[PDB]
Amino acid sequence: MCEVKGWVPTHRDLILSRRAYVSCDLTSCFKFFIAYGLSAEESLYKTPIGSANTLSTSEMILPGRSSSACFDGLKWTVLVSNGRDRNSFIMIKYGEEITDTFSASRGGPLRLPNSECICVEGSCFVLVSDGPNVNQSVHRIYELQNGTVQRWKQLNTTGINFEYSTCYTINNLIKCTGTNLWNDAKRPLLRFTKDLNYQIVEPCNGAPTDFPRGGLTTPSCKMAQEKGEGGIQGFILDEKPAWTSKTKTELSQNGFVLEQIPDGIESEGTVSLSYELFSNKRTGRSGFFQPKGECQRVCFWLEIEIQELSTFCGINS
Ligand SMILES: *[C@@H]1O[C@H](CO[C@@H]2O[C@@H](C)[C@@H](O)[C@@H](O)[C@@H]2O)[C@@H](O[C@@H]2O[C@H](CO)[C@@H](O)[C@H](O)[C@H]2NC(C)=O)[C@H](O[C@H]2O[C@@H](C)[C@@H](O)[C@@H](O)[C@@H]2O)[C@H]1NC(C)=O
Ligand SMILES: *[C@@H]1O[C@H](CO)[C@@H](O)[C@H](O)[C@H]1NC(C)=O
Ligand SMILES: *[C@@H]1O[C@H](CO)[C@@H](O)[C@H](O)[C@H]1NC(C)=O
Ligand SMILES: [Ca+2]
Repeated sequence: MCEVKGWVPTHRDLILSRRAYVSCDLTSCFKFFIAYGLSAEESLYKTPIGSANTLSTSEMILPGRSSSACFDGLKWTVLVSNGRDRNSFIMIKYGEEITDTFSASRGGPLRLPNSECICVEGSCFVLVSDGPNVNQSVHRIYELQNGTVQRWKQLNTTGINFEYSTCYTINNLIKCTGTNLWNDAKRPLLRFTKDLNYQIVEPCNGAPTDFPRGGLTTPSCKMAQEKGEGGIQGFILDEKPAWTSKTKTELSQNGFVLEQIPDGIESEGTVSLSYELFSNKRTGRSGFFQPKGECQRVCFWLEIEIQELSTFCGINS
């Protein structure tokens, strides 16, 4: 059908930025990011993908410290979190209007994933996390329409933590990669549908892809507990073939390696093809985005160190 058989690069008064990601409308793609100062408060800004982030090129959206954004074919849905603890909240804008809010249920802070949310046939889906401790975190999928919350589903994530969710959609399934900041150096995976049925699975190989992490181990569908605490946003293309991604080694954030696994992420993890990128550059967060115009496209963004996003897109059938 539409196997991803490789990846190619597609993009290579300054505002200081963190938690950036990419999202696209029908013609163009944007960097959404949290601006926290000037190369001489915290607010979601947006900039055309070809430009540097600067007061002249970047557009302020709303105050906040995490975010998500997605285009539904008609208008932008944007979410930001702000406030603290039990008074932490998320606000949502649809086009130019603020359309909804909700507050923390489990002690806060409310946290958005800092990757694009996923719109399918006018509904948009976003993962929201809550809870003050990574060892007792709560995660919900919120379904939106026109920037208004229609419903949500809290997930059973007992025994894991699922932060920094980065998601894509193929064939009206939505698939997200999580970062476990508590007790796993492998990345938890989420699969869900427009009806909010879902499955959470663990990679069954022996090569953890979080940073920090331990060394390689025997393949199994067990969690990789060694150096499981902490983590950084990243992605796994959860298809057949699957593709994993990680720093070159567990000792350094240099480099970025992509590995193709034809039998999928729940198999023993035999690699058929690998890439090595950015060999002597420090790399950071990574996540999915999907441009909008046969097979559905999938791309990824990656922080590189002065710290900028590069983007790569998948080549299909
Ligand atoms: C809530 O989920 C937990 C853990 O489920 C496992 O990890 C999840 C993140 C997800 O990936 C699931 O697909 C995984 O199974 C589950 O507890 C686990 O249940 C399995 C058996 O179904 C056990 O083998 C496993 O030891 C257990 N893990 C832990 C950490 O407790 C919960 O289901 C269950 O509660 C436990 C205490 C058992 O009594 C079990 O019979 C009961 O169904 C699940 N809670 C609910 C209400 O479904
Ligand atoms: C959860 O982690 C926190 C932070 O380190 C710790 O204070 C607490 O004891 C842990 N709680 C449980 C249930 O183990
Ligand atoms: C969303 O706006 C559309 C216009 O595209 C309208 O037809 C629809 O009823 C709205 N849906 C909700 C849930 O408000
Ligand atoms: Ca981890």
